[PDB]
Amino acid sequence: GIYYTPKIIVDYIVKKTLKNHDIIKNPYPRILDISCGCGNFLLEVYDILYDLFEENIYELKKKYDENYWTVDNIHRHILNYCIYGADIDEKAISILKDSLTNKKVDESDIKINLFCCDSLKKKWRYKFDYIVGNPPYIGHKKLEKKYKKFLLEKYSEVYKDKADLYFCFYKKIIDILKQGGIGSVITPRYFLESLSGKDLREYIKSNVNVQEIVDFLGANIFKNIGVSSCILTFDKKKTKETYIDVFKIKNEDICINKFETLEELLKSSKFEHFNINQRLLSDEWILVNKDDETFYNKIQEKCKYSLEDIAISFQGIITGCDKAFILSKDDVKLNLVDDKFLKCWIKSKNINKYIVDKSEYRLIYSNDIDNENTNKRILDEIIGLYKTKLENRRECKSGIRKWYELQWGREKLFFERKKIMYPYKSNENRFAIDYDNNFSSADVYSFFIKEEYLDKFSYEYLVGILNSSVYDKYFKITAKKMSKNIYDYYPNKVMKIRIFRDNNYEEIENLSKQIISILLNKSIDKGKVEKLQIKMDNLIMDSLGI
DNA sequence: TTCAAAAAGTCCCA
DNA sequence: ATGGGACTTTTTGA
Ligand SMILES: OC[C@H]1O[C@@H](n2cnc3c(N[C@@H]4CCc5ccccc54)ncnc32)[C@H](O)[C@@H]1O
Ligand SMILES: [K+]
Ligand SMILES: [K+]
Repeated sequence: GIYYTPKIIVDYIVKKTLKNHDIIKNPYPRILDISCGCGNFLLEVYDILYDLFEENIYELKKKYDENYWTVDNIHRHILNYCIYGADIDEKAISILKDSLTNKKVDESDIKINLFCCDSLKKKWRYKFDYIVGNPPYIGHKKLEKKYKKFLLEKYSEVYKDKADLYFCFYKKIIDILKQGGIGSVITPRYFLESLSGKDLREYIKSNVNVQEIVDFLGANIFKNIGVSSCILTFDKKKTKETYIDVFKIKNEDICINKFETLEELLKSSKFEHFNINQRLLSDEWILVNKDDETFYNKIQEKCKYSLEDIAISFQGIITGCDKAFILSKDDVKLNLVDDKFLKCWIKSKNINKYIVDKSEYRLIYSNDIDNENTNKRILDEIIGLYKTKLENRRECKSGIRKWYELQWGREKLFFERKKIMYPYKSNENRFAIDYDNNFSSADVYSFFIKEEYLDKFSYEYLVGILNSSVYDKYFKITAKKMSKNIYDYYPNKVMKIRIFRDNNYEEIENLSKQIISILLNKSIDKGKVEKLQIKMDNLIMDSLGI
């Protein structure tokens, strides 16, 4: 339940909020960690504060109560007035209390402002100058359902649907940050692009000035943790310019301890820096350099259609228990299943550019099983081996589905037709024409072209441009970066891809057909495909004027 | 009735 | 062991 932030990042975040604090003008800064754990951030805040007071102790002594400002009194003053922390874990607070106490070697006891509580429910009696830390990340599946009711009712401005718990910590931190205060936190990066984070992005943009965003993309910041990180620094200062510094990593393979400090890494060639006008952020935050922005805007202005305009999108089958319904095509159990019940089944790894690998699995479309007495053998010997787990699906407990039915079987006729399929998570654009009525789970998305757009766009033309290097770069500008070399390819962004028709349509389509013809050969010469792709990329770059 | 989003991913190996 | 790569289920709110 407790996660250790790397020391190099903790030091950076504390320095970010405190390095320019005028301790002479305000010797009572309130610094808060809203989920402080064992005190990774707060113990470093202590050290930074102690040097700050000690370096200026005589100036404080002269300006203020000279009996109060002595070096021997710095420890007590820091704990009474400056350091605040809250965490749900009682043991961690106890350890942090000891660590703060042991900063100096009984006299009258010193009150330490540490609270064991739910920070999202605490009645905070005052605002804070500086707020730092690493909040909990809990998504919609791992969050207890009784708690979501409170979040949906009290944090509705940032928390709906598939939002994350750390959205609410952003809201709490902002709300209790003083005027002129500064906050700096490390959270997942996904809210920067995700559909769920739209409301949170709106809340940040209109309530604070975002000073800086450090985007680590798919780098592994937390050892043995499958998460992708970013650092946000923001303030409530009266400013006029409100430009954001964006530091975006260039190589996801770096080990974070390259230098003694993080700011050395940010200035190095391992990162790129650029500025974004906060006032120009739409509901989407497009955080790219001027070359990429110029590139993105050209494509948007040139393309008159989007995929959503011309296509019908849908998510794949969700059986609710794949082991009950999915069998290898050579499994002897399939002799028990009438072939009218069997569908070809593919995984995301089966989707290549332009074409799908031949399927090795079969789906039992159990929705078409009329009743339990007529296909008893299928139920008793195949599906019923998982009857307990099948019965625990939500729609079976409510009686909407029979225990042997697919949870979300969708419409068969959507799959049993010519269509385009693509993996839900990939390192690159992989859009394939499906000729074989393939079904799939939710790791593969599909679409088909609307009837009224068939005479403007063909499937062969679409996989041509969509698989091109231009469109690979174009999609990744705004795509959701998930983990190292993985982007989400979900309809909420894939269907926003814009497309064009011009004089190059026929040659692009013809090149795509040549590629498809070679790829479907037995003795395929993969080499010529790459040359045809290079030729097609040139046509597309000519078409879009890049 | 029934859509689609969600990585403190998950699991394996050298 | 740890770090790094291949690959991706079904729960869930709306
Ligand atoms: O993971 C980083 C650190 O965050 C701490 N942490 C976790 N959840 C909280 C929290 N409220 C949450 C909101 C949802 C909920 C439900 C039940 C109980 C608590 C809470 N408030 C303060 N600290 C909290 C952990 O202990 C860890 O050291
Ligand atoms: K004085
Ligand atoms: K990562």
